[PDB]
Formats: sequence, C-alpha cells, structure tokens
Amino acid sequence: VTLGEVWKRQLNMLGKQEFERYKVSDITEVDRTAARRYLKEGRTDVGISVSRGAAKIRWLHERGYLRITGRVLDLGCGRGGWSYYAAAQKEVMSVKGYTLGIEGHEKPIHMQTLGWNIVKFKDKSNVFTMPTEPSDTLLCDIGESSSNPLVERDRTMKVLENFERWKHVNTENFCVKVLAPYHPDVIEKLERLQLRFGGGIVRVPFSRNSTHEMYYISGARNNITHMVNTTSRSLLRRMTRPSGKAIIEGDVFLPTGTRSV
Ligand SMILES: Nc1ncnc2c1ncn2[C@@H]1O[C@H](CSCC[C@H](N)C(=O)O)[C@@H](O)[C@H]1O
Repeated sequence: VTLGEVWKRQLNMLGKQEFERYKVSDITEVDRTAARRYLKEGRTDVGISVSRGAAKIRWLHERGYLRITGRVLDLGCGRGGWSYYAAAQKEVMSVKGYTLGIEGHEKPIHMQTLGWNIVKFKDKSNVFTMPTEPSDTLLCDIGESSSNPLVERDRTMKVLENFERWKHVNTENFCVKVLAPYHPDVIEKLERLQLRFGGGIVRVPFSRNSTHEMYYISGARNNITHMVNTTSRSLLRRMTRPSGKAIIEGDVFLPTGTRSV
C-alpha cells in the first residue's frame, strides 16, 4: 500500500542485469581493495577495517547524527567494524561487542587498531534473550534482508523491541538499524520510541539500492513518515532511470596501538 512496499514488489521483478545495475546506481562505496589484501594475509599490525559496515558509522559519526562516548555496546557486532571504529575515539572508555557467531554467522576478528586493548568480544550470544547491561552509547546493526516483506517486518520489529529493552537512562547516544522502515507497523513502533527517546531516522548513502534500510539515531530530530517516504521516492526514481555508476570513497583507515583510559 505504501510507496516502499511498491518499491519492494518492483525490485523482486528485476532480472539479474537489471538488479546488478540498479543496486549500485548513484550510491556511495568504499574502496575495500587494501583491506581485503591484508585480511587474506592475516596481518594484525595494519590499520584496516575488518568490514565494509564501518563506513556507515563513520558517516553517521562525522556528520553529527550520533556521538560516540563512554561505555559502548555493540549488539550484533559481526566481524567488529563498528567496535574497532568506536575504540579509536578519544571520548570512548570501553567497548563490548556481542554477536551470534554460529553456523553461517560471522565471528569477531582480532585486530590491533587504536584502542584494541579496551575492546572485548563475545560470540555464542543472542542479544534478543541475553541479560542487558548499561551503556552510554548503544549500537545495533542487526537486520538480515529477505525477498519476503513479512519476514523483513518481523525481523525489524524484533530489533526495535530489543533496543527498547537494552536502552538505559545513561544511554544518551544510540544507533539502530531499521531494515524495513516502509511497513506501517514499523513506522508506528518508531513513532512510539521517538516519543520516549527523541532522535530521528536517516538514510546512509553507503546502503545499496536493493535494501530500504535506514538508521534510528540520537543526534537529529525529524518526521519518521516523511523521511521514510523521501527515501522510497528516491529509490523509485533511481529504478526508473538507473545510472549503473557508484561514487567511490576512501576506506575507513585507523591508527594502531593501545590507549590509556
Ligand atoms: N539475535 C542476535 N544476537 C546476536 N547477534 C545477532 C543476532 N541476530 C543477528 N546477529 C548478528 O548481527 C550481525 C550483523 S552484521 C554487523 C556488521 C557490523 N556493524 C560491522 O561493521 O562489522 C551478523 O553478524 C549476525 O550474525
């Protein structure tokens, strides 16, 4: 019924070539060539990011959509690109990363970029059921894509319900993935969270056109419904006239070393 749902139905109708051409049209991409090189070698003394995902939190951080500070929780940390980025920030005290790391799911990668000494990881951890702990900064990049919209809305809702469970009164800063923001249920859940916590929803330009994902962040205020539809219209406009060409940016590179306090 919504414009986003129309986008989803049209995406599921594209052929391979149409799909591949559409998914990169006018998006932004990091050059991952250097990092792939060193990750294959197995080098831990070079200042690369363990994931493509780090580019998203850098963008949000540098643009002022969120502050990164104090005790940091990274829920669904995967390889740990959000965790290592956080640990290199001078206002950051400690970083704790939780992820599944089971069959098919990625595990934490050990790296020695700046502040590695104040990062701790735990796999075999389900953030939906495990006990919560306090934080000043709460991060969550969870939300697996699906061609089924009802699967996407269920995964999204579950992420948002768990975020509310995790958020502490000290948690002034937050960044939560919203996989399928086009669903009316998801809009209603976001509006209700916003009433309590403030903040707003944003589209990160590093997301491919083949996902409608957006991020619920703490450092901006906006109209949820208007922001979701502005992205839907944008994703629809690109589908009609796909450029096939992405913007390339330099990757997330960090210093190495330990940090004091
Ligand atoms: N219920 C759950 N509990 C813990 N981790 C989960 C989870 N559901 C999904 N995940 C994990 O969440 C991760 C999202 S990918 C994380 C990317 C990360 N921001 C980075 O830059 O590296 C996946 O690895 C998936 O295994």
